[PDB]
Amino acid sequence: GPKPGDIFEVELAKNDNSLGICVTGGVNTSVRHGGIYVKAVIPQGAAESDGRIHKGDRVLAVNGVSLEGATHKQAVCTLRNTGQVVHLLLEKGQSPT
Ligand SMILES: *CC(=O)Nc1ccc(/N=N/c2ccc(NC(=O)C*)c(S(=O)(=O)O)c2)cc1S(=O)(=O)O
Repeated sequence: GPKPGDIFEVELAKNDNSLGICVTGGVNTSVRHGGIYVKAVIPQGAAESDGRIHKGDRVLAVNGVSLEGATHKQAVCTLRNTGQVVHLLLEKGQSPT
């Protein structure tokens, strides 16, 4: 799989055009790599069931848009204003940085 600090792309179906995942960080605030960290993944959802996502990993860009520096609210707004499948780069947030 992707190594710690390795950038990987994943495609996830937003599932019934609505997702409702959660995040934290963004504005380079307290969280280690300043990124959006996946604060919570709902179970039974696309993110969980597809397994391209887990808590602790961080989102880099959403649909191309460099999301780093974007706020935690803007993070999810950006995940909303996607198409059917969400293309978004993650970086492993396992890395104790
Ligand atoms: C999921 C969780 O634990 N916390 C959470 C979830 C969602 C939000 N804010 N969502 C949101 C969605 C859309 C927009 N604007 C658009 O036009 C796309 C906004 S904004 O306008 O406020 O940027 C926000 C917040 C939170 S929080 O953890 O309570 O911040």
